[PDB]
Amino acid sequence: SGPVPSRARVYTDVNTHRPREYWDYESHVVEWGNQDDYQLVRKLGRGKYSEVFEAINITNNEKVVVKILKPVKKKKIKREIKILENLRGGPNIITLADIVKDPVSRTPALVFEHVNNTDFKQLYQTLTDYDIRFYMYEILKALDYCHSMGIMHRDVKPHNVMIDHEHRKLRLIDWGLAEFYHPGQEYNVRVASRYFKGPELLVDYQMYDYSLDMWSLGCMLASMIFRKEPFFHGHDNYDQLVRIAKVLGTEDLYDYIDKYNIELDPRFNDILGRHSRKRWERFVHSENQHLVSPEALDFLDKLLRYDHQSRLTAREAMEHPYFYTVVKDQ
Ligand SMILES: Cc1cnc(Cl)c2c1[nH]c1ccc3cc(O)ccc3c12
Repeated sequence: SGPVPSRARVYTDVNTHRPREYWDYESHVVEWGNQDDYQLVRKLGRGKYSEVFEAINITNNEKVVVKILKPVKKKKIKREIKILENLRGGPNIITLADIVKDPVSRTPALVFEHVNNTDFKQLYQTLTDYDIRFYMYEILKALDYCHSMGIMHRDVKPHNVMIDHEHRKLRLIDWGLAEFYHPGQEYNVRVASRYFKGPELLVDYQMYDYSLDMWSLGCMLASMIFRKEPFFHGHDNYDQLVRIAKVLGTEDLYDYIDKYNIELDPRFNDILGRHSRKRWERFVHSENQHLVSPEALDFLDKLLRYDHQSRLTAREAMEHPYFYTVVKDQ
């Protein structure tokens, strides 16, 4: 057999000890609420699998968000519902408030708590150094919680982090790509958005884990402190790896793939080239230098590693000196 196997270094056996029904989402029996409780007000967006609306709950008069599914890959339906139910109440995880049958589409409609957020292209230009540290800690709370519950998000991106800046409140949304981690399981590499895909995805390595989410958060951090959106700006999936290699170097890339006995797609032969690892100071200039510190760079350096096993875990990340200046609640 070809590729060397891999395991999460934390929360490894979390699912294997749980009752079968916790992770066996296929068997879950959906509890339906009352569709007439809700009234659609404004369409907020169309995803790949769904349509999203601001609504209002008529029974309590409170604002709500309704995601109406478009079932073509029907398995993801029971998977997402079970994941949000398992995670409900956790820190900075969006609350699934109800599940109703939509009379028009005839499909499930997830009803979430309302969060009033601002556009990230507008918001990621405003964040002071202090505020980057604050919100990063808040994200980590969300990620450690779901990782501890045996769940990987697999789509961390600025779009999926809803932020109420006036109230300094944060929520991690869109659990449509989320999955239960089972040691030794082979996963689909076709997940996450292009700029936020970890090296494991890009080299076709299927036995990945929670550490996928940490590469992603790494990409977000780099874009914030350096003011460069996105940080790794690929034309496509292949060039995306080339973009990573121009920063982290090709020798460490070859070391990664060699450790796991993986073969790069031969398409890379004529496009990858030879690149040294860059020092993080090369991305610093007079416009972003107020967002950068020794601690910020060390922290970043420990998130953005090729080897998914060498990345900081969420809990270790919360232990980093980067977070010392941040006041905790309470
Ligand atoms: C594409 C997509 C998928 N899933 C969710 Cl929950 C959302 C989404 N877009 C939005 C936009 C605003 C939202 C506000 C919420 O309070 C909760 C979820 C969303 C969502």
